[PDB]
Amino acid sequence: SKARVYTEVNVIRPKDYWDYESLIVQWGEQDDYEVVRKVGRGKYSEVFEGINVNSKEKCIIKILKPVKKKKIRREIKILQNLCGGPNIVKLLDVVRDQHSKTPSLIFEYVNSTDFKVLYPTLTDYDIRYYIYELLKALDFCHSQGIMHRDVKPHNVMIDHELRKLRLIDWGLAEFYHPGKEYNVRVASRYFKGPELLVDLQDYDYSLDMWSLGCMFAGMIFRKEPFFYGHDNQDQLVKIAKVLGTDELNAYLNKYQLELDPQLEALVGRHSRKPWSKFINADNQHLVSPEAIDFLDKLLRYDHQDRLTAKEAMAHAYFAQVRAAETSRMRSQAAALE
Ligand SMILES: O=P(O)(O)O[C@H]1[C@H](OP(=O)(O)O)[C@@H](OP(=O)(O)O)[C@H](OP(=O)(O)O)[C@@H](OP(=O)(O)O)[C@H]1OP(=O)(O)O
Ligand SMILES: [Cl-]
Ligand SMILES: [Cl-]
Ligand code: NA
Ligand code: NA
Ligand code: NA
Ligand code: NA
Repeated sequence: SKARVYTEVNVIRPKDYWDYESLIVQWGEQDDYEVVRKVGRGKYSEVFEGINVNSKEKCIIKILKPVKKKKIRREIKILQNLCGGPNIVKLLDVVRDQHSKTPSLIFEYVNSTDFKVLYPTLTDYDIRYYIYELLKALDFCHSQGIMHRDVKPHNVMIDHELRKLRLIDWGLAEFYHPGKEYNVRVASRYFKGPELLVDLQDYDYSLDMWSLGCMFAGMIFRKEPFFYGHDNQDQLVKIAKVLGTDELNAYLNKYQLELDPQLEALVGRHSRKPWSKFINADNQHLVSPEAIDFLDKLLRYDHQDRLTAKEAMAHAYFAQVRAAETSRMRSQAAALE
């Protein structure tokens, strides 16, 4: 298997671009940034709100807990390659405790609510807008040869007042090289794609589109998580109880995969359920025909058959969002002129 798009990015660009393990980190002055208060509760790192000592502009400080030195360089290299991209969190500096070399990542300040806490309050239209803005980030990083591999509500930070969205936490992100077999121990359980659950290791950018589909389903159907598995095996069961096992078997047969008998026993056999099954009077206002067609084209076993980020942005579901952005920019230009 090879990606349908952006296949050759890392063949066109030089070794220095994707060879993170050889990264030369020009660290900054740790003294330039002062921590203010803790925030994050994670096992990979600790997050603090901070300030630049001089400019006094706020910032986010992410101290990377003990991890393979290679995981530190991977996250920094990816953040550097994506720096400046649409809706990518902006890495401003990297410093380290100059006696233990414990790295800290300095990001732009993110005055945001978490997607998980925000979307229950959002209108149909604002869900389209923020999904669209998230697609902009994913198309950009895919176009730069990078898979995020941990798309989920916690990693989407939104300042709803300013309508700004940022895709954060690039600690699991990886460079896409065609033909390469990757570790499947990525993404969070509820957002893991079937490829991870059946051990299809030569996956690609389309993994992120499955995860986006899971988020989207949970939002428009007001069911969080949409696929609520109790472990990685049950996660595939929960998917198969919606998408059906015929399409699963066709997918396994196409990529010459076999499930362990223990897992096949749990999956059993299940009919495909129509997306309308999840519509109720309480989520009806979020589930248009266009939403279902869009969702149906994301949540497919076959990663090759899912929409790319670019194709997703072009779906009719975002027709009004696209018209708003076209109009906004044309007006901004005239105001400047
Ligand atoms: O089988 P192990 O002895 O545990 O080695 C593995 C394995 O490396 P090999 O391919 O050399 O067997 C993983 O490689 P991939 O599955 O990614 O090809 C690698 O994956 P990551 O480095 O991406 O995590 C993983 O690393 P981790 O230590 O995080 O499990 C690493 O383990 P070691 O570095 O300890 O050998
Ligand atoms: Cl999933
Ligand atoms: Cl894709
Ligand atoms: Na900021
Ligand atoms: Na925030
Ligand atoms: Na797949
Ligand atoms: Na309703």
